[PDB]
Order: sequence, then C-alpha cells, then structure tokens
Amino acid sequence: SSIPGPGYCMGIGPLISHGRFLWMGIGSACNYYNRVYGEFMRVWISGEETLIISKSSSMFHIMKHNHYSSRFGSKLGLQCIGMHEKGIIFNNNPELWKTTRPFFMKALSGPGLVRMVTVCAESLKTHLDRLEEVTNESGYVDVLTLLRRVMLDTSNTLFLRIPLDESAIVVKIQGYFDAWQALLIKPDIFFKISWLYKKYEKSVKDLKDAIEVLIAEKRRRISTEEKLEECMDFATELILAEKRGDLTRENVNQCILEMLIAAPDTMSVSLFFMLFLIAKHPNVEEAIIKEIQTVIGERDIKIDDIQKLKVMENFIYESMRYQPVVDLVMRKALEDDVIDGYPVKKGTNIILNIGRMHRLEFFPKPNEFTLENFAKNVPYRYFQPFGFGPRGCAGKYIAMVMMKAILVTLLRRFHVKTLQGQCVESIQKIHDLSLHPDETKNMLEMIFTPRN
Ligand code: HEM
Ligand SMILES: C[C@]12CCC(=O)C=C1CC[C@@H]1[C@@H]2CC[C@]2(C)C(=O)CC[C@@H]12
Repeated sequence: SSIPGPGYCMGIGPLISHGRFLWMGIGSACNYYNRVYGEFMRVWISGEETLIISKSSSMFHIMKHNHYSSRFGSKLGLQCIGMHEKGIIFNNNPELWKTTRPFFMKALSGPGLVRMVTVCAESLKTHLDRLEEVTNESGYVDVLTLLRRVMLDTSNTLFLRIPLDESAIVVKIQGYFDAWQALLIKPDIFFKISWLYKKYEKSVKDLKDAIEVLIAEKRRRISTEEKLEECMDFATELILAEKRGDLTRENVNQCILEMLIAAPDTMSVSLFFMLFLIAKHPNVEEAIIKEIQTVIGERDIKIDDIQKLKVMENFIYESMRYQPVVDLVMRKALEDDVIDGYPVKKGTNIILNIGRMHRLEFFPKPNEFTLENFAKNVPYRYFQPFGFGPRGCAGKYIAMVMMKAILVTLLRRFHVKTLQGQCVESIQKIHDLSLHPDETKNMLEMIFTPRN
C-alpha cells in the first residue's frame, strides 16, 4: 500500500508540518491533513513520525489492542504540567499507568457512580438557587462558569470532599488546562526562551499549590479520622496506597489533581454545547421534557431513572457526535504492526480524528444534528465518543450519568434561550487538543426562564 502524506524535504517536511500544528492548533491541523490527503496519513510533530487517522477500522484496531495503550507529547511540556509519568491521562510509562489506572477506574464506577447521580443533582440545585452569582443585569447567565463550578463541586464532594474555594479553583483549573494545552506539543527550543513559556509554569504552580493545601488537609483528617471504612473516596484510596508504599506522594498528588479537573475541563464544555443545541432545536426539547415527566415527574432523580431516559441518552450521544469537545485521541504504537495494510513501527505517534470519523462513516445523516442518526442502535465500533478497551475514557460511564443528571435537573426547572442570533455552528471555536468555545469572543451567555 505505502503511506500517504506531505513530502519529506530533508528537515523541511517535518518543519512545515509541525509549524502547521502550532499555527492552526491540533484539532484543525488534523482535519486539514485528513481532508487534503487520505483518512490514513503520515505527518511529523517534533522529530517523530506521527499518523493521523479517521478510518473507523484503524481506530477500532488501535483502541482494542494493549500495544497502543500509550499517548505522547513534549517530555518537557509534560514535565512542566506534571503529567510526565505521573497521572494517568498522559502517563506514558506503561508500568506506572497500569498500576495507577485501577484507582481511577474503581472510583468512577459501582457505588460511586450511584452516589454521583444524586450528588450532581444536589450540587446543581444548590447553584441554581444561587443564580445571582452568574447572571447578568439583562438576565444573561454565564453557563460556562456555572457548569464549571458545579462540575468541580461534584468532583470534590465525590472524590476528595475537602472544603475549597469553588470560584478561585475553577479559574486556576481553567489556567492549568490552558497550560497543558499549550505546552503539549511545543518543540524543545520553546523551553529556552523563558519570558515566553513561564506564563504557563505559573498557572501550573497556582493550581498545584492550591491543591497541595487541600491534599494537606485530607492527610490530616485521615491520620486520625473515624476508622477508615466509611466510604473510601478516591483521595483516601490513593493516600492509603501511598502509605503502604504502593504509590509516591508526587503521583498521588497529581492523580487527585487529574481527577478534579477532568469533569470541569470537559463536561462543562460538552453540556454547554448541548444546552446550545437544545435551544435551537425545539421539537427535541419537548421530547426530553415529556420523557422527564413520564419517567421522573416531580420526583427526585435516582439511579433507576437513568436507563429509561432513552430520548435524552440519544440526544447526548448525537450532541457529542455532532459537536464533539473531545474530537481527537492521542495514542502511541508500542509494538510493530500492520494497521489496515500499513506498516507501523513502534514509537510511531498516532492521532485518532474521531470527530471527522463521526462524519465520514456509518451515520445516515452525518452532517446535521438529528436523533435520526441514533434511531437504530449504534454498533460502537462505529461510534467512539469516549474510546474503549485498555485505555478508553475512565469516566465514560460516570459521565453519561452526570450529564443525564444535570440536564434533567436543569431542563426540569428552566427553558433555555440562545442569545438572539447565536447557535453552536456560529460560535468562535478554538480547535486544538479539545474543541472548546473561544472565550475571548462573547455572546456565549444564555437566558434561563422558568417552565411554568
Ligand atoms: C463528558 C465528556 C467526556 C468525554 C467526551 C471524554 C472522552 C475521553 C476520551 C476520548 C478519552 C481518550 C481515551 C482513549 O485513549 O481511548 C478520555 C480519556 C480519559 N478520560 Fe474521559 N471523557 C469525558 C469525561 C470524563 C470524566 C468526567 C472523567 C473523570 C471524572 C474522565 C476521565 C478520563 C481519564 C482519566 C482519561 C485518561 C484515560 C487513560 O489514558 O488512562 N473523562 N476521555
Ligand atoms: C478527556 C481529557 C482528560 C480529562 C481532562 O481533564 C480533560 C480532557 C480533555 C482533553 C482530552 C483528555 C484525555 C486524553 C485526550 C482524549 C487526548 O488524547 C487528546 C485530548 C485529550
């Protein structure tokens, strides 16, 4: 077959291509190349060869096998954000990731997934009763900040539960993600011109220190406590492993940070896009309101309710399909392999353009938002919003629950209006790492009006 992509020009090929990624941003850079060349094609970030693939069959082969259970990134960029062989998200040491992941997996399923449905609802209730902290004079709600605040609140009360400053931390987290996003594929030259990179080294330290205060108190509380087996929360589980010397304090500290940011980083942006889609799609809103009245009514939301919320479940999926936030997945080849009739050496970086994949394959009406796409049960080998197998999203289950929870408890109480002209398609979007809205532009607010 042989491998498609731009020409090697001795040092130039890898320089224009890396440049293209730094200029446009990973998201749009990937779409570019996919659109120009094949759905399977080669590029260069830093020195290293990297493939950018939207072929559903390649995606499936890659996520399924254990020998793609790695990601990649600037070592110096990762060391800076403290993800270099520490958390799980970009922990690329196979032996440390293999031993760390279990803690996340356990915390994000079973009993904790059941509490989460009832804790998302409470934390949103408490914040909808406090709308005065996010609403404009002309009645504009800052949906983004609201969603981040609750998300953080939920994550905290479930995984750490130490009193913190919601408002402050959300900003710090917001900065950290920006740092993470920037430094992730910066070439090494970047890390010499300091009055250029240490804008970020700041955001990182600010969050890292803010948390070191919380993990400090959680340690104090544990040392004395109430004899352990209350509900072993993520944070405890970790500290006790650290205490048995299964983990190092550095590792534990990063893990907690990674858990607290994951929700606000992605859920808020996802739900924000969803609320924007609900506004501009009135017939769908009725469907969801009916389904709510049928299944839940005026009752509190409980775990048993969530399986029956099928219309909503299909809205949620169709939203992530049509307007993804996490539209690309970074992986690394650990062994030699033929991948859809292509030679893939170990050490080859991979970007899985799962956003473009949800447009080009399977779906009846791939290029418009309709629950038509999910009218017939979807194979999942054709639809990967979270990924799967050894290294798929750790919260892939708890997320789906949380979104149902907070959508119900919102749409229950409020009709949601988009600002005059606005819709998701006409929003300034940064397409790099994640696909989030441009927050320097504006009219990203919404109007909450009661249902009755
Ligand atoms: C709701 C929107 C979310 C989306 C679309 C999403 C999607 C993804 C995707 C596509 C990956 C890449 C997995 C792979 O390599 O196949 C991932 C990784 C991950 N996600 Fe999610 N996720 C979401 C929410 C969450 C939440 C709420 C949490 C935790 C509370 C979470 C925790 C993680 C972690 C820890 C990883 C790294 C897994 C690893 O490499 O070990 N995600 N996510
Ligand atoms: C879901 C996630 C982790 C939790 C978090 O804090 C925020 C994000 C957003 C970016 C995701 C990332 C997981 C790894 C992903 C899928 C990649 O390989 C490229 C983009 C990136």
